Amino acid sequence: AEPVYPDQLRLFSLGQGVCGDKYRPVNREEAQSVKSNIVGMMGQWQISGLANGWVIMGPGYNGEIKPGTASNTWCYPTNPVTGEIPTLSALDIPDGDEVDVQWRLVHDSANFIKPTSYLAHYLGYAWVGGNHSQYVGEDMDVTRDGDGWVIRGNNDGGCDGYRCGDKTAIKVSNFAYNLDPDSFKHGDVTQSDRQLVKTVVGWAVNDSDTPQSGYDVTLRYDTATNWSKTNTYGLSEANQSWASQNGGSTTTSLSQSVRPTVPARSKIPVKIELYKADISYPYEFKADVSYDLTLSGFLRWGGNAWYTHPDNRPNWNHTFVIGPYKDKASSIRYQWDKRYIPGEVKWWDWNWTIQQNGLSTMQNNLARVLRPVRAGITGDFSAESQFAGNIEIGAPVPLAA
Amino acid sequence: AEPVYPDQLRLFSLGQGVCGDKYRPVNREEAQSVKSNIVGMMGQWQISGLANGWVIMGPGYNGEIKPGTASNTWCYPTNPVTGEIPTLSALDIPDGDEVDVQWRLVHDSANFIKPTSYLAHYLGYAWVGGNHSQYVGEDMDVTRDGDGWVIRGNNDGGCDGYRCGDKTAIKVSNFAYNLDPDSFKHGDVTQSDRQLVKTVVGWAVNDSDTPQSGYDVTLRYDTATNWSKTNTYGLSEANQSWASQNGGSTTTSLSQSVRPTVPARSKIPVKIELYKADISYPYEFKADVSYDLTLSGFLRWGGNAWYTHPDNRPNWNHTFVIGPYKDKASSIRYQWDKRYIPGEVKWWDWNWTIQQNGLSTMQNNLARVLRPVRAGITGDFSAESQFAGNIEIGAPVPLAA
Amino acid sequence: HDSANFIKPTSYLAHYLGYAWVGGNHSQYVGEDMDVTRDGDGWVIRGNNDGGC
Amino acid sequence: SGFLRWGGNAWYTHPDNRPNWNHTFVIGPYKDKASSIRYQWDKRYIPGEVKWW
Repeated sequence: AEPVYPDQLRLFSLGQGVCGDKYRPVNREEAQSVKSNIVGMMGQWQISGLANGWVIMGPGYNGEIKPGTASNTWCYPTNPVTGEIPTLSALDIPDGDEVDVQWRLVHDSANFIKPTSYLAHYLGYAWVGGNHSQYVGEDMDVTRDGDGWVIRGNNDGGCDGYRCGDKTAIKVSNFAYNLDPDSFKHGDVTQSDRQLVKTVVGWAVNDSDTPQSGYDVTLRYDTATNWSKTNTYGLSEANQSWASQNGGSTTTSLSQSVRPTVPARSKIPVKIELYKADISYPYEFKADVSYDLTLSGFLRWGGNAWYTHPDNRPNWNHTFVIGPYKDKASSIRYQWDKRYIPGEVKWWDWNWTIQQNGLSTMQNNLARVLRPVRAGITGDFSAESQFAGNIEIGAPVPLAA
Repeated sequence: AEPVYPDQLRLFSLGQGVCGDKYRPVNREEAQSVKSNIVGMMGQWQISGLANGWVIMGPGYNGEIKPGTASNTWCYPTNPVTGEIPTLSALDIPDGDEVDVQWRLVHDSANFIKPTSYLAHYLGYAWVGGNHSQYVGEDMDVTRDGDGWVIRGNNDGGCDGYRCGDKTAIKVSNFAYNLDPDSFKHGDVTQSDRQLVKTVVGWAVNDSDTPQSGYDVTLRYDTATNWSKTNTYGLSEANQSWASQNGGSTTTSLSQSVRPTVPARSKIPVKIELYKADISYPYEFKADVSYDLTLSGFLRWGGNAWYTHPDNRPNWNHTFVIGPYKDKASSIRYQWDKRYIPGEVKWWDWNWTIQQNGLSTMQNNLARVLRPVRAGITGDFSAESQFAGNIEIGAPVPLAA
Repeated sequence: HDSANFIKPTSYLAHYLGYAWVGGNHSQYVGEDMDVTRDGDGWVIRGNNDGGC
Repeated sequence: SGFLRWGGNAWYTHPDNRPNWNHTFVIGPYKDKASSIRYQWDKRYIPGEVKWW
């Protein structure tokens, strides 16, 4: 048939048939996804009209579904629903230095840290918000590590509840750029040093009345490192012996050559040079910002969507990747595919979060979280001992044939 | 919102609202950068109107910021400011030999050593200036090391203060050239010696009535060095044994070949020669000069911008790179990005230097330091055992098909 | 866990060295306020870090 | 492990400001200067080799 979206199912006490206005009765096929999952909607001894001659039994009957009829029919509105996070409008970030850009994203209060922290609560974390008031995720404070940013409200003054302080945190990890091909300014290029590696100088002549083809000359330079690792076995601590090894190696190589075409009856001077040293460019370009999200412990007991929520009480850490990826558990949009169908979630019960916070609640907030970040990156580039060189074909000297 | 530039913040005793003419009240967002940093502008028990229902508490309250109102409102002029070092006008250096050029840069008194040494003082160094008078950085004297230049005023005659002599120094390190593509004269090329490596002589003929393609002949020469390094383990000082190795190697290679196209019905003589030995060119070209700056100890106690200025008293060495690079701490322009926003400076408190010397003071002097050096480099080039060779296609002999 | 001939000593070292420390339920410098926990490999001792202060 | 109160010094070129420290001591025969205690103790009193740690 066609998968059902759990929170659209409804139970009616209409005896048998259809319900509401468009709510068709649930079939034996759907029962596969209904199994287990739906039990949260009924009591131990609560049985219910699956339909088509079937009744769902509750926990007291070990969750079995048997033939027969009841008066509590489960029905489903037979209408398509928004099974995805709504249109990610857009985010306009002003141009600036890469880290300056990071700051503006990080500090965009209600449009950034707000809904993020709201999820933390919805998700199942405990101390979400600073020492100021009773609002979820409000008054978070921000600091920075050279390799990331940390959101964590002030830990001073007033403090109550179970465990004083021990606040949860939102950390900004790595990030990347959807370097939009429509724009990219490469700036001036230089080197910052010198070191001669090797050169070659020579020439070729055409002692004929016809133009010739290539006078190929190549200058090449290779580097390599090796990695050996051998284990051997003699007398168990003998004659028969073992030796085994894991490698291996890596190399780099740089060539460069001329393919000059001397004109009839002439001499051509040729030079190739190879150096090594530092290089630098400046950017600048516009791109969509990809954003990594890290959440720290600890969990709110009794309000966790994580499957293992039957027990324990605290430090559950996890990261997400905010962008167009399918890196399993890190993809929030991917996770919606587990709301319906499989028990193979490999993460958390999103249906639980729906019945706790409301579908539209999170539905909206998730868009606030996931929408694209459009920005212009200013700044530059530098690198250590890279390679550099040049090739030239000098002017012809009218003397040969 | 939009980062604030610390030294533009002002406190007014106007109760509540706005200040001056355009000074808007500071928001809760800005408070993140205000935190810690701003404390230097107030006393232990000094509290102040953050605004929007918030008050900043001083050191006596452990630096917390709480809800409420005061009469000391912090405001900000809501106008964009020159958050960078001003236009680097230009510097006209006359053409001369590379080292001759270095001399002119080094000895350009008021336009070079002056503002540099002024920074040394502003920066936080102690004995800045020679034994002559009471002026900062005046009467510095210059000497030279084959690999760099040293600025250091005479150490004789009059001398007082804490520690006699022990002057600070300004050293000129490496430098590089923005070889502007608009000009580059390659001069005459020669070798300074000979040594035959290997040659090959031969020929090819066309015994048909049609022109042929390539008669490829290649002469190749390779060199290589190896690097082995193995550690092994027997009886802990046994049967089971370990061996591990780090590599690796490097090679150089030089080819060269002919791709001659013999005309129908003929004979072509071919020769390829390979030699090794010294080579030389002369330049000459114009370029922008990149300049490395090294400062020696020792620090002026009580007047240091370096974060660790709460204690100790002397030898703090550090280098800068004067040019378009992002090599972290060595980039003065990059450093301005830490004046505002992060506590993650990884260097010195530039805001401290502003409140001590004046913004416009340093603002101007930094340009005097960082402006481009335009110059023409005269001189030449030499190198040891490089490779050299030649290729020739001799005149055709009318005899084949 | 004995701590009387171990921590009440050690904690004085900490304080004497000049480390920031208070005990959840005590105004004393001595490590009276604390208990023993573990990370399997070794052990950790901490003064509650509960209650207001 | 933790933060320095204000004054104090276990192995640092102090005075300092208000940061952490996080280092160890070896209570044993292992003669290793940076964590010896007894060595450190026996040395300062002789030349002032080290700072106020």
